Parts: sequence; C-alpha cells; structure tokens
Amino acid sequence: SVQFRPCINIHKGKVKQIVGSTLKDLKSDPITNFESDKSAAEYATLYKQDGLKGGHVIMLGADPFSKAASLEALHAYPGGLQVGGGINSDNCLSYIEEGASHVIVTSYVFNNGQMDLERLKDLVRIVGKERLVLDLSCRKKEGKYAIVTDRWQKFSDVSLDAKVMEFLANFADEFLVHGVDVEGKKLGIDEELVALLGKHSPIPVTYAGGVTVMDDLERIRTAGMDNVDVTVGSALDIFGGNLAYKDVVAWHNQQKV
Ligand SMILES: NC(=O)c1ncn([C@@H]2O[C@H](COP(=O)(O)O)[C@@H](O)[C@H]2O)c1N/C=N\CC(=O)[C@H](O)[C@H](O)COP(=O)(O)O
Ligand SMILES: [Cl-]
Ligand SMILES: [Cl-]
Ligand code: NA
Ligand code: NA
Repeated sequence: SVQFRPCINIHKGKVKQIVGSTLKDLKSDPITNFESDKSAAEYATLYKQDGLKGGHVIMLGADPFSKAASLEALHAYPGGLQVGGGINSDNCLSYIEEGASHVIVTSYVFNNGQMDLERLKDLVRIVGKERLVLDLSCRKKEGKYAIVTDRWQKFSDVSLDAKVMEFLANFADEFLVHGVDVEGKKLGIDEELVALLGKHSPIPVTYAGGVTVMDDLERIRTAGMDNVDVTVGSALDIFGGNLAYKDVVAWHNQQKV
C-alpha cells in the first residue's frame, strides 16, 4: 500500500517550502513558497499524532541553525523521521543518536560525477544499510534520468535505471527520489519517473515532487503500481498550499484497508 511520507524542510534555520531547483548556493534567492517561525517540532508532533512513519527532515544548506532546528523535530518524534542534508561518515551516527530512524545521503557518495563505492561502504559500515536511505533525485538528460548531486546543482554521470537501483539496493534500506524538474512548482508529478521507480526498485522507494491535487495521489498509485510511496510539500495547507493535510492523511489511512 502507498504511504504518505511527510516532510519538514529547514532552510537558514526556518521551516520552509522552496522550489528546490532554484537553490543557487553551490556557486537571486531561491523561490520560496512558504516560510514559518513555527518550530519543526510542531510539524514532527503533528505527524506523530497521525501515525505517519518514515517521513524526512531536510537540513537544506550549510547554515548551522538549520541543524539545531532539525534536532527539534527528531527529539519530538524519536524513531519517526529520517534526516538528510550534508550527512557524511563523520556525522551520520550522531543523527541516529539524536532520534532519526535513517540518514539520507546523496552528495557524500559521489566524486568526479561517479558513485564513490568506498564512501558508500564506509556509511554502511558505520550505520548499517538498515539505517541508510540513498537519495537518487534526478533530471532527464539525453533520454535517461541522471542522478543530480550537491543540492541538485550538478549532474552526475550515473543514470537512475534498473541495474543501478538493483546494485545500490545492496547498500540502502530505502530510496528517496525527487522529480527535480517538477518539485516545488505545484504543476503535477513526473509520471514517467514514478513508473520507472515502481517497475525497477527492489526496495521501498518514496517519490517527491509536484503533487498538487488529490488525483495526483491516485496517479502515484497507478503509475507506480502501488510500489511507490509519496511525499507532499508545497501543496499542503500547512505549508501554504491548497491541498488539505487532513485529506492526505485520510487517503493514506484508506490505503491500509
Ligand atoms: N535543492 C533542494 O531542495 C535539495 N537539494 C537536496 N535535497 C535533498 O537533501 C537530501 C540530502 O542530500 P545531500 O547528502 O545533502 O546531497 C536529499 O534528500 C536531497 O535530495 C533537497 N531537498 C530539499 N527539500 C525536500 C522537500 O522539501 C520535499 O522532500 C520535497 O521537495 C517536496 O516536494 P513538493 O514541494 O511537494 O514539490
Ligand atoms: Cl561529484
Ligand atoms: Cl497548492
Ligand atoms: Na560529492
Ligand atoms: Na518544495
């Protein structure tokens, strides 16, 4: 059954929803859909009350106050949330010890545009594959989906396809995949990507990006063959959108039957 995997994005110490492809910190501010002074713990507690497991908190960018904010969410819902944003071999265990169920990684395991297998094996040695989520967010490039790194500001040379997902599944508990081109834009999902994930992921996989109306959740079911879980950010009423969080929760609970 498809699960709603909720999110909390933290940028410069604040809960925000942004258009991720407009983050330009590797070298105009990002387009911001929503920002709040509300503690990330309040969102974590909301998700906990509704029984949503396996959501993710993202520490977007290098500001140290974003780390402090993310720990507020993990402490409010221990075991309930995955955490990502600049995770590496030096800090990955510390996030598990703050209450995260998993750490989410992309950039640390890429160098020279290639998968760095030694770094991947280092993370697996430290936290175990059961507590590692590999994020394979991607953009279509030359007819294939290319995994993008460095907060979606660099194309890797690794394609998201059947053989890559089969191989990387030996090192991760789940995959998280953002449709980078559609994310944050409230224009709908990338059904081609969802279908690829549902057909070829041997482990749980969560798609994120562009879910805007209830019918998009049904498109997730159909394109993904009920094999792909789904995150909603910008469109949710609690993040300034028009799609009611309460209606997405009820839809999630209806999948369990
Ligand atoms: N530029 C970015 O925005 C971004 N770049 C990397 N990540 C993730 O940072 C983590 C660590 O990667 P790394 O070891 O730091 O390289 C990985 O997961 C990267 O893929 C991002 N996700 C940020 N928020 C996610 C979010 O708000 C909702 O999930 C989603 O966008 C809502 O979509 P919606 O509004 O409904 O369209
Ligand atoms: Cl790289
Ligand atoms: Cl909306
Ligand atoms: Na890297
Ligand atoms: Na977003």
